[PDB]
Amino acid sequence: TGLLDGKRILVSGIITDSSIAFHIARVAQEQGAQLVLTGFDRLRLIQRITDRLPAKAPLLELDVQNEEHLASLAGRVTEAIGAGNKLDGVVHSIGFMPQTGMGINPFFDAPYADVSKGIHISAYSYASMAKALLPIMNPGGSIVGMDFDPSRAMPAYNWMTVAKSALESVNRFVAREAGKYGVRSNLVAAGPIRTGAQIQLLEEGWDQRAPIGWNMKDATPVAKTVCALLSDWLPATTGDIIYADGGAHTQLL
Amino acid sequence: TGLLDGKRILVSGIITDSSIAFHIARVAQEQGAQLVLTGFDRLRLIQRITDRLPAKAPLLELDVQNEEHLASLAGRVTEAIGAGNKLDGVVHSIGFMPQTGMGINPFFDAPYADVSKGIHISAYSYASMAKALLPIMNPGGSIVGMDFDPSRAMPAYNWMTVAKSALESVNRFVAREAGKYGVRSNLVAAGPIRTEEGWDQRAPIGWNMKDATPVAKTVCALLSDWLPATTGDIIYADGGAHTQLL
Amino acid sequence: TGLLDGKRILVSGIITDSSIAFHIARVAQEQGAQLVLTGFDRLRLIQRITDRLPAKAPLLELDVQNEEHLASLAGRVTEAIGAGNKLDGVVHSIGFMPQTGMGINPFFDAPYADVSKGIHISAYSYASMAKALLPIMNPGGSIVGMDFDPSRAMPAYNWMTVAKSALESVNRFVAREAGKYGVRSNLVAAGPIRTEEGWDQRAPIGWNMKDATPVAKTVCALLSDWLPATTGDIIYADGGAHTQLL
Amino acid sequence: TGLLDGKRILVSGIITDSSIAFHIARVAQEQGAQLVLTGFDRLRLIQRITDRLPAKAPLLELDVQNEEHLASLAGRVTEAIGAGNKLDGVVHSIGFMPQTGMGINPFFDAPYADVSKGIHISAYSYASMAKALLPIMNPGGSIVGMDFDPSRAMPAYNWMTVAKSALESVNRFVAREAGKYGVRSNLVAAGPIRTGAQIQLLEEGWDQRAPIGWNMKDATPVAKTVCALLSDWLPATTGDIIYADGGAHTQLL
Ligand SMILES: NC(=O)c1ccc[n+]([C@@H]2O[C@H](COP(=O)([O-])OP(=O)(O)OC[C@H]3O[C@@H](n4cnc5c(N)ncnc54)[C@H](O)[C@@H]3O)[C@@H](O)[C@H]2O)c1
Ligand SMILES: NC(=O)c1ccc[n+]([C@@H]2O[C@H](COP(=O)([O-])OP(=O)(O)OC[C@H]3O[C@@H](n4cnc5c(N)ncnc54)[C@H](O)[C@@H]3O)[C@@H](O)[C@H]2O)c1
Ligand SMILES: NC(=O)c1ccc[n+]([C@@H]2O[C@H](COP(=O)([O-])OP(=O)(O)OC[C@H]3O[C@@H](n4cnc5c(N)ncnc54)[C@H](O)[C@@H]3O)[C@@H](O)[C@H]2O)c1
Ligand SMILES: NC(=O)c1ccc[n+]([C@@H]2O[C@H](COP(=O)([O-])OP(=O)(O)OC[C@H]3O[C@@H](n4cnc5c(N)ncnc54)[C@H](O)[C@@H]3O)[C@@H](O)[C@H]2O)c1
Ligand SMILES: Oc1cc(Cl)ccc1Oc1ccc(Cl)cc1Cl
Ligand SMILES: Oc1cc(Cl)ccc1Oc1ccc(Cl)cc1Cl
Ligand SMILES: Oc1cc(Cl)ccc1Oc1ccc(Cl)cc1Cl
Ligand SMILES: Oc1cc(Cl)ccc1Oc1ccc(Cl)cc1Cl
Repeated sequence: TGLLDGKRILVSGIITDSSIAFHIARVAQEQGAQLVLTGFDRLRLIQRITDRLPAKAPLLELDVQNEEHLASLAGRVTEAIGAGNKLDGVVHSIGFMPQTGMGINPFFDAPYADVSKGIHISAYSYASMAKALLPIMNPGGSIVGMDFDPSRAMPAYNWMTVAKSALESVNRFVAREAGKYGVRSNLVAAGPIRTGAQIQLLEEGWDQRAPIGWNMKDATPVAKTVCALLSDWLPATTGDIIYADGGAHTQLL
Repeated sequence: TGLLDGKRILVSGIITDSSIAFHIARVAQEQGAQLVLTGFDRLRLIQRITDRLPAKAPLLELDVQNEEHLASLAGRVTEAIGAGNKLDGVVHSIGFMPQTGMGINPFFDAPYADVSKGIHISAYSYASMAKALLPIMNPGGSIVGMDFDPSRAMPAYNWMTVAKSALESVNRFVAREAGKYGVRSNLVAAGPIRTEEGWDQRAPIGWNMKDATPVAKTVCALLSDWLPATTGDIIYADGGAHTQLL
Repeated sequence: TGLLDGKRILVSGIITDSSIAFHIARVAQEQGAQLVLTGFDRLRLIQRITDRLPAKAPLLELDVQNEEHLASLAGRVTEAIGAGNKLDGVVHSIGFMPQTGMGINPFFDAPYADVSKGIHISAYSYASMAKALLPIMNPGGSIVGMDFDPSRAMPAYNWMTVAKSALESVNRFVAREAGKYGVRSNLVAAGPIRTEEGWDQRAPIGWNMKDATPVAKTVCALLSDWLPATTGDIIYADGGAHTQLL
Repeated sequence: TGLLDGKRILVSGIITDSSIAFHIARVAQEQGAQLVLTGFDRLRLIQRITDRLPAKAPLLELDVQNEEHLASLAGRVTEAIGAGNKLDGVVHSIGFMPQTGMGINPFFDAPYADVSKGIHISAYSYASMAKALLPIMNPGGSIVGMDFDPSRAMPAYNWMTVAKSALESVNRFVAREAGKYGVRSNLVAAGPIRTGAQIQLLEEGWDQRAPIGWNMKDATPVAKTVCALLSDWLPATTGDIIYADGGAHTQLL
């Protein structure tokens, strides 16, 4: 028997097989979880991608900017898992920031519409997804979104850092809401995962700072962590952040 | 001599004489600073308010959602303080969240359009004001914005809390940029001011919500040369409350 | 199959069946783990308590102030689980502060001798237990100690709070060392357990002080292979309370 | 007129002219502060050291392990500043950890008696000094101790890191006590100050991470910060930590 046996879990954020949500999905199904999956735009592609998953799973469309997608999302899931059934888990692995706000572009050159669009997608959508889905979730359930420690500024990450700080603050509020349904809300703050010279420097220090090391080619440790929060072995943790970063954020040098 | 003697400081955010920015300006002027002041919509009203300060100061219009007010800010400021002169301090004391994402409204019912507008005015504008004014600031200078500790979730504050968390993240990126200019960037996270009961109890030294002067003082401390090694950071002017659980 | 199936786990700190360590052990045994258990002074009494667990387990004496109990611990553990075998988990659920530095006594009136003894038993022993048992642990293993969030000051807890702050600092240094062994080291910061009212109110999911099982579960989660990328860290088993201000 | 005019301030922790407390003393006197100074053992040396200070100041003996020194400390200060006078400021710049617990020695090889002695001197003494001195302090007053950010483990620092975490937790409690007298208690978390290859790496990254840079040969920025807290321009901050580290702790890379 597996970690997530009989639990019905919605996973968003699969675009390729390198996506963190592919591995979360992969590992959740390995542990006996019944998935519903959502995707944004390139649906034809992600049909073939999610076929490379261990088990079959209905695939729905969900642009988190789209207001019709959100209002219909409860009924579409319910149809997909069968009326009378409910979700025990929800995975948010969605994030986007335009290259105007992340990377080489100077922090001060990002226009607000672009920053606004990235904050919409990477932080606010955690609330509106929880809002869509909370009415069709069982007590004991668990919502989990993906994070990248924003405690300190770093190069490149720029406005995506700022989006992740907003996400964290959003997580604490969603938990207030989720808790009235007896449902937990947490973030997994992951280390860098391989989905210019400066960026190599960060990733390098990550493995060096990590007391147990950090392999950027391996997404499984993060998938596992998420399934831990989706399981029942972490039942008194909510509003919170769990770090799957090799322990790097706990070490200065 | 005064704490800010001979320093030129931009003070944004006066709308009333209850405004934190008003007391900051008042104290900065009490301590010898030369101010330039900015105002949003009600210019005539705050002209009447800004006439209540100890000393006179130029009043520029600044709506931080307005791209033309931003790209022209440097030039307008220069004209006020005189060419060749640069600012030594900038006060961001601007916030706004529509009532749809702050108050009695449930946290899930705030439209993005409204939360995006609040985050624009409360967070992103700390960066775009720095962007504008950094070219016209002196080495050793200081940019300070107003904060309310968002490390934990709380009733009512809702998406403004989310705004403040973003500001804190922005402040750390603004100090990256500011440092290229020899300039500092810090936040004062202040207790609740009457522009709560738990706040005063928790505060080891106590907390008066009817007094903004202790907060104004902490801002001025940051605008001076007595905290020259702190940037990207947050000074808590809160009676100590956030250091205490109960 | 069980969560800890086939894993050998040291559980320290049982003195009663109200002890957090008792429920941890009970749950680890419910989930298929093989235990070795340690006890301080009252060995016969906890023999009687440890007979109340689902499955039987060897009971070693361990006073962490005793240097001879430490240097002999590895050898004694090996003898219990059989040579060639190594532990996969270690539970530090030991704390003590004399009443002179925890309770009604004022914070300034605790002698150092008493605070030093409490910090010895509550903090430094997390390191010396790791020091002892690291040589006899398998790669992929996990060391977990018990914590109570000390990030803010609070009445009564006093110098035990200071102990817990030191533990947290020690845990981060223990994970440095543990990592050389492919082993993890983390703290569970738990809510108040009946071995407060504010705690349940703040907890978004609620907090039952009469139930230690949700905390025991979180410990077991850390002893398993489902959090393999977390070390030097703190998991809060507190109903979410510490994420909420009011 | 200066920052600290008419304020009577006790400064501990001068052993040489490179000490952070020499500069705190130096800068406090420059700003019109009336000092009382304490020292540990080598009193003859620190008499000549403190002569190189701008202004004269009574010099008392204070071993913070010594229980007689502490119980007599209020009366000795009072004699030194004149009966009826009181202290407006107190500076704790004391720290020690034996080399068994700090540097090359493996973390696990430090014996508790040594760690216990370093924790006594670097953390517990902040309480017992506040205890000695609080009865002879004016409302509006300020106690300030020296800190080195312990949020994360780093090499070398080892058990001194642990001592500083204890200090921080102690600061939050002293503020509870100090507040009944209307006196603030804060820490200045300073960057590294020049008072093997690995240690050079830390100091280097400090200046690199510091958005405004960090000069390890210059103690004045830290002295200034302390005088800020000793002044009246930070009157609603207590139980707290101020970082004079160039902004380095706010930056990952
Ligand atoms: N990649 C890393 O190093 C790592 C580390 C920490 C955190 N994270 C976070 O994990 C999450 C997924 O990361 P990833 O590396 O797997 O990225 P990915 O590019 O593989 O996946 C991101 C997903 O966001 C989806 N998306 C974008 N806009 C959307 C919209 N408008 N509506 C619905 N979906 C939308 C995309 O379709 C995509 O599947 C992100 O939130 C990311 O910030 C990743
Ligand atoms: N009052 C409190 O308890 C408290 C506590 C902590 C932090 N703060 C912060 O202090 C700052 C000022 O708050 P205050 O209490 O003086 O409130 P206030 O209402 O008096 O000031 C807010 C100011 O922001 C200005 N503003 C709004 N939209 C603007 C725009 N688009 N462009 C330019 N200016 C705009 C307003 O005109 C006003 O002067 C804010 O950042 C607020 O978040 C307040
Ligand atoms: N009860 C709570 O609300 C709570 C909350 C958070 C954290 N904790 C932590 O959980 C851990 C265990 O607490 P508990 O509530 O089960 O209390 P408990 O009194 O049942 O357990 C404390 C244990 O420490 C042992 N101990 C004391 N001195 C020792 C020594 N010198 N050598 C070896 N063992 C020694 C005792 O024998 C006892 O079994 C402690 O670390 C405590 O700080 C407790
Ligand atoms: N040096 C740095 O890079 C730096 C950075 C951060 C924090 N700090 C802290 O600042 C403080 C002073 O540091 P420094 O670099 O000036 O060191 P320093 O060696 O020059 O001064 C340390 C002082 O502690 C005193 N002392 C030791 N044991 C004592 C005792 N038993 N009783 C009374 N006094 C005793 C010594 O006499 C000495 O004057 C320390 O707490 C240190 O940890 C220093
Ligand atoms: O958060 C992240 C952190 C890292 Cl180190 C790498 C990738 C991350 O995730 C993203 C960043 C930007 C955009 Cl547009 C989309 C995604 Cl999915
Ligand atoms: O941050 C704040 C904290 C508190 Cl206790 C009270 C008011 C605050 O600030 C605001 C809240 C909403 C809007 Cl529309 C404008 C401002 Cl200035
Ligand atoms: O950490 C704790 C937190 C709480 Cl709410 C209650 C008890 C705790 O733990 C202790 C306190 C004092 C002693 Cl002598 C022994 C232990 Cl185990
Ligand atoms: O805290 C410190 C931090 C740094 Cl980077 C350098 C020195 C420090 O201070 C000390 C460390 C050990 C001992 Cl025995 C005495 C003192 Cl004064």
